[PDB]
Amino acid sequence: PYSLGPKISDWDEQRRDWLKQNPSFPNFVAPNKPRVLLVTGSAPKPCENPVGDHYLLKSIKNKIDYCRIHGIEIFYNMALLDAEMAGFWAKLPLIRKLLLSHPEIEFLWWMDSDAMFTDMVFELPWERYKDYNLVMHGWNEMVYDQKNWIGLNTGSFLLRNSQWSLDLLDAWAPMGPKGKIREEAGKVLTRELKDRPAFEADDQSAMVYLLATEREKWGGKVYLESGYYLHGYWGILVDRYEEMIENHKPGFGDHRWPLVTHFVGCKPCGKFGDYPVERCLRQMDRAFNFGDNQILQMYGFTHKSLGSRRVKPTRNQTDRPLDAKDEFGLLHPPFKA
Amino acid sequence: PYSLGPKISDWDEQRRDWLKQNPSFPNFVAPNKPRVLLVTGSAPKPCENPVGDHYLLKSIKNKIDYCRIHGIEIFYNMALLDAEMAGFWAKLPLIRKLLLSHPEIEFLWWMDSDAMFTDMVFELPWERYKDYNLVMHGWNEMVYDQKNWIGLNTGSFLLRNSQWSLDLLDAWAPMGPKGKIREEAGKVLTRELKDRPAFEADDQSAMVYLLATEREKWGGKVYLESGYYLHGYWGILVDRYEEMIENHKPGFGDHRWPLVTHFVGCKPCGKFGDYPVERCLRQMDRAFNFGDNQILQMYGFTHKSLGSRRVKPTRNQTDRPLDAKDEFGLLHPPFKA
Ligand SMILES: OC[C@H]1O[C@@H](O[C@H]2[C@H](O)[C@@H](O)[C@H](O[C@H]3[C@H](O)[C@@H](O)[C@H](O[C@H]4[C@H](O)[C@@H](O)[C@H](O[C@H]5[C@H](O)[C@@H](O)[C@H](O[C@H]6[C@H](O)[C@@H](O)[C@H](O)O[C@@H]6CO)O[C@@H]5CO)O[C@@H]4CO)O[C@@H]3CO)O[C@@H]2CO)[C@H](O)[C@@H](O)[C@@H]1O
Ligand SMILES: O=c1ccn([C@@H]2O[C@H](COP(=O)(O)OP(=O)(O)O)[C@@H](O)[C@H]2O)c(=O)[nH]1
Ligand SMILES: O=c1ccn([C@@H]2O[C@H](COP(=O)(O)OP(=O)(O)O)[C@@H](O)[C@H]2O)c(=O)[nH]1
Ligand SMILES: [Mn+2]
Ligand SMILES: [Mn+2]
Repeated sequence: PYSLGPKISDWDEQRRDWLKQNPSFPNFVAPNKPRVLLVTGSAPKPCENPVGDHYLLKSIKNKIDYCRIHGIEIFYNMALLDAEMAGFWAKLPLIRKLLLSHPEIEFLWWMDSDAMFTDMVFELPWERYKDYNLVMHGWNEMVYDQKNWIGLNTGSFLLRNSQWSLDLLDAWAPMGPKGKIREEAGKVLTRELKDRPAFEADDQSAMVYLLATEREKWGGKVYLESGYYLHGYWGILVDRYEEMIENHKPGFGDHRWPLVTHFVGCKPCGKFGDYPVERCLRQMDRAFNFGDNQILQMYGFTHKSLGSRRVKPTRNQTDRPLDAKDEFGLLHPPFKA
Repeated sequence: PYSLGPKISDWDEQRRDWLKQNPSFPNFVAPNKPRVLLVTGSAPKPCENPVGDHYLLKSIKNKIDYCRIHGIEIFYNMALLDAEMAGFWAKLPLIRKLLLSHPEIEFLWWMDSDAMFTDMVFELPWERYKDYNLVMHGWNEMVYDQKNWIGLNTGSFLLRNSQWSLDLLDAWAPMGPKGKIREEAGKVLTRELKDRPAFEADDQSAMVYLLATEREKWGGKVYLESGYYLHGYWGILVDRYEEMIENHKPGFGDHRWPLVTHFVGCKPCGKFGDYPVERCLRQMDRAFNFGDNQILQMYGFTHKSLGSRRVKPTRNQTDRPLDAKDEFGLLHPPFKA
């Protein structure tokens, strides 16, 4: 029987004592700002199609820029800690190890390599989650009522460092072990969940199943967020970037300017995906430039067009660089107190 | 005539006034710890060599880990800000823009994309440079007396945010503009420098030519460091990694455990390097694993060998993860207090 590790039951007590002992590493970097670690990664070998690595590179730069502006540290995993938890399941052993290794972390923010920040201004409403331990983009009706396999998304979520999360991780991993375990589990998920195709068990479907069947146990501390695009399905967003630039401005994080554009199904690192490769890559270029225009804007540049690698100035240079106006206050934001 | 921008003559005064008006953004994050922005970059298009992008990805993860440990922020540039300053000259306009845009930065630490951290413990001796504005790996005699084009290295250097640095950039760019200017200046460098082959002018050779021919004006504020490998020629390091693991420990930063392994001449991304690609890439894998071992060992893992992507546990899991601090205290080091 697979296990993520030796059972721990007093983790909240171990954290409490550790923080008391090490006040130089508080779990809240500011009155209402918890210490956050964004976690991502990818397989340690080159992508089967070579350009896949290039889009992982653009992806990590994108996360670097957002995290530098919002004062959150990054960890990029390139190792498989548990041979039985490969693929999308590999983030469960990783998350557990980082939680136990960094008790100063209050929230762990996992983000897929195919997800990209498209709103550089938007800051997460931390106080909205002060009484919850797991935050995912989704809808209650889709998860608990319809049991729809896309009622939530596990490519961008927050997990609080607590005993509740360690147990949640244990209740989530059983369908992960590669082979017959994961295959037979997929048959269950396709049968019990709505609209789910037939394939091996994935971490997202397992979360829906767990929450739909054990709501009394977990639902109280799970926050299904649908007010902003903590996760944003690319298939309905990338085409509207021009409309967003024309009518709106960064900071909304929702349908007016999504926080995250997640390219579910594109698989730029594998050989085939669920969508045309041409559309996937061209729209990944557009999403990257959509977010990168907000970075270059601080420095007086912008991409010639949303699909061009080339940039152009947005204003003449000056011998008085400190008088310029930072439109969205990202050069010296309050997130870097 | 080429110019990096409108002439600024009172930057030291502008910066001081700004710092006084913005105490929340000090230029020293702690006593003798200057605020540092590490800056790297690569061309916006996929690598001519397809797998080259996979090694840019590994290189930036390596910098993420080191900078996370030592509390240093990262900027990853993918834009050609000035069409004339293409190639390795692209860092001059980038460095100027970042210094003028971030007055809170005391030191800008440029680092090549083919340069990798192999000592995760070593912290630069900042106090040693309290009176200097430019820090490069090199030797006085080889630069000033011999005029050797490799007497110093511009792939890993510290540049202080100051009027002096702005003036240096003005005196450094003339040989940059692509075309007749760079090609002609290349002939000047091959004729005036020792052992330089024949090719277009490069930023490193130009720096040597400048400092050797104008030592009185610039030399006083330049520190040519050779006590540790701020720049480490891979050719004399990668073969010794296993010896270092046996005999020494991370923290020395020099011949016993180099801070930076820099794969000059390899061109993992471009083409037509000075060394075989196979030998280059396989040693870059070893260099990455040499550094990555120091990261993974915080969490109880290590690479099976410097040539294997697989990892193995260094110790059994435990229900008391907060009793054994890491061997070098990098989980909670003083750089993040
Ligand atoms: O761009 C288009 C054109 O490119 C041309 O190709 C160029 C290429 O552009 C360029 O990037 C490349 O530049 C690198 C060379 O490829 C590379 O071989 C060279 O390696 C240097 C290394 O940089 C340097 O650090 C190292 O220095 C030694 C030094 O030799 C030695 O004296 C010294 O010894 C010390 C002892 O170790 C120490 O114990 C004692 O205390 O002090 C001694 C010194 O006093 O140790 C240092 C190392 O620490 O030497 C190696 C070998 O030279 O670095 C170059 C810069 O990155 O060059 C290519 C051309 O060759 C194409 O040719 C053209 O077609 C294209 O159009
Ligand atoms: O070996 C692996 C496989 C995947 N991932 C990460 O887990 C996420 C989700 O895995 P998935 O199989 O769903 O790939 P996706 O289609 O989301 O790109 C990936 O984006 C990667 O960021 C990883 O770190 N190591
Ligand atoms: O279009 C480009 C080409 C290069 N570089 C950067 O300039 C550096 C030049 O260093 P390189 O390794 O190519 O020269 P070498 O060290 O081999 O002599 C690269 O590493 C990149 O970091 C860049 O920013 N844009
Ligand atoms: Mn994904
Ligand atoms: Mn280099």
